[PDB]
Amino acid sequence: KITVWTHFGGPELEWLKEQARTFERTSGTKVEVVEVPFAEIKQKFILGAPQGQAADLVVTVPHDWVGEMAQAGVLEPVGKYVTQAYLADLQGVAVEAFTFGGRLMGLPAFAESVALIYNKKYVKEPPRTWEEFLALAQKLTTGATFGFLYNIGDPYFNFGFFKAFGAENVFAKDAKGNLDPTKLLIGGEVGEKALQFIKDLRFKYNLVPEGVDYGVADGAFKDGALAMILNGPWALGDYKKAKVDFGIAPFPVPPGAKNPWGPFLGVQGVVVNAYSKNKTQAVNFAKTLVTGRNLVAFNQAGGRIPVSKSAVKQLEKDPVVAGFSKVFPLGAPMPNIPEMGKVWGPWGNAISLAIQRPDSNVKKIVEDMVAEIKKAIG
Ligand SMILES: OC[C@H]1O[C@H](O[C@H]2[C@H](O)[C@@H](O)[C@@H](O[C@H]3[C@H](O)[C@@H](O)[C@@H](O)O[C@@H]3CO)O[C@@H]2CO)[C@H](O)[C@@H](O)[C@@H]1O
Repeated sequence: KITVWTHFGGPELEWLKEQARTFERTSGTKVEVVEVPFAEIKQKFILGAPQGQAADLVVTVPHDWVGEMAQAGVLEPVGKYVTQAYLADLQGVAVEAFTFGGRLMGLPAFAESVALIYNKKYVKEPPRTWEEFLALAQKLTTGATFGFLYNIGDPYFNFGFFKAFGAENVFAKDAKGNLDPTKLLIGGEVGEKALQFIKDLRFKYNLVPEGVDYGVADGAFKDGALAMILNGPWALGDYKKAKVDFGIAPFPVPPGAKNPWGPFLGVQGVVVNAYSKNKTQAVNFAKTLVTGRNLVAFNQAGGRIPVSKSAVKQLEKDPVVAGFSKVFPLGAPMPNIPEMGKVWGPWGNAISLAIQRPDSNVKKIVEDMVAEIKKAIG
């Protein structure tokens, strides 16, 4: 028996359960699928793995976790178990996302980003500009209906606004090619302007009130009470299941931003526990999940985009794939370095402080954020 930790729900989870059943018949090895909230998995795995207390595999982890997990020694290197043919068919950025210390540390499976997802019952065609979006979102907001909602306190969801206002990524690239964790790009003027726009989404434009977290916004879109959400393809399974007719579009560039809006690109991949007492079967099962056919099936059940070149071309005309193909080129991959784990907390703390009150000193909040991150890295 091998165990799988997953953050999947809905149709995505049902796919994973089916593949687990199928592997028990084309294997004889029992697969237990264990649900774990996304925000709890990394700590559970890093701390539990070396104690014999973590699952045999995680389907899936985001690539920003790779450096920290690899340094904790908890990831099985997977390059020795895979062919060049398999590797050649993978998109370069997906390979790079799961490469650390010059080694492939998981099997890259799906690509994702946030985007403007609009319910076509309220919005027939995507707003062409910020001003058109703003006017629409305010119009469609009333007593029980919302024009626009999103996980406003979340640093990942807000990165696109940080990019618009001038952050290429989280960290500057140094000397020739490698990120320097000592040089943040999300503080200073960029950070102050991003945080003011995010404040304005509540206190000026009156779009996103107090209390709105992932579940509030996601719940609202599924229910059909919400015109527009900023969310990613992980949410599409439940939107397809609730029969919402959605479109995918880039988010408008915030007013005052010198650069276009562009989100983080995330790669989800399967990782094997370096302390698995059943690596052979764990590895074989992982490999079953990332065949072209299974990657396509997962997209159809939900919506995350295959990192298989082959599988992607196959879905070239799928609406979800075509939609995200116009969004991904605007974005930047998350860093996968260990230090990324230190940034999210103070970054998200800064945003929550900014949006808590109208009178929040954005200048000092950003200064303190930068100070807290420098301290956590050193
Ligand atoms: O907020 C900081 C956080 O940002 C990044 O996490 C994001 C994920 O990469 C992204 O996939 C998405 O996560 C959703 C799962 O895919 C979905 O299956 C389900 O579990 O809900 C998740 C959202 O609640 O969004 C998160 C951001 O919240 C980054 O990878 C993390 O390391 C970082 O901590």
